[PDB]
Amino acid sequence: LRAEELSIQVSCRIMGITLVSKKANQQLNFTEAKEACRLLGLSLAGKDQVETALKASFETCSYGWVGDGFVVISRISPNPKCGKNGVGVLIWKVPVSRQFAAYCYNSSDTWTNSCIPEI
Ligand SMILES: *[C@@H]1O[C@H](CO)[C@@H](O)[C@H](O)[C@H]1NC(C)=O
Ligand SMILES: *[C@@H]1O[C@H](CO)[C@@H](O)[C@H](O)[C@H]1NC(C)=O
Ligand SMILES: *[C@@H]1O[C@H](CO)[C@@H](O)[C@H](O)[C@H]1NC(C)=O
Repeated sequence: LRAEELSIQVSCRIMGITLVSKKANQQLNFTEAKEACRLLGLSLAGKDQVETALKASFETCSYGWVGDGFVVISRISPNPKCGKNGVGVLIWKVPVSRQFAAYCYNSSDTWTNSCIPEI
């Protein structure tokens, strides 16, 4: 996996969280998801860290790997095409060979929204 084949799909990180995917037609298996975050200087987020981001209204319509070894989606408002209309951080247990996006975590972030200065 090469860094140049990655897409960063959240520029304003919410509680340290971004979503990373691959510019190509295949996405990231579990090993590749960890590598994608590592190449960016980030760790693969845990589900608990995505829940913390959801509390700050982080939302996606992509399943992505977390370090717990399954994929999650972060939902604020129900949509039938995103986590089967659920809200929450929803878990889908898939083979580690299955390709999805990756949730990466940036521990250096100290603001709730990295685009919004806070005291
Ligand atoms: C984070 O900040 C950006 C920049 O204003 C904004 O567009 C985005 O909606 C914010 N996200 C959240 C979850 O507050
Ligand atoms: C994940 O993909 C890589 C190719 O980048 C491959 O070497 C590895 O075996 C794959 N892992 C699984 C569990 O299939
Ligand atoms: C994490 O976010 C900070 C800003 O809070 C940024 O300066 C830094 O580059 C990010 N992490 C990495 C590995 O770049």
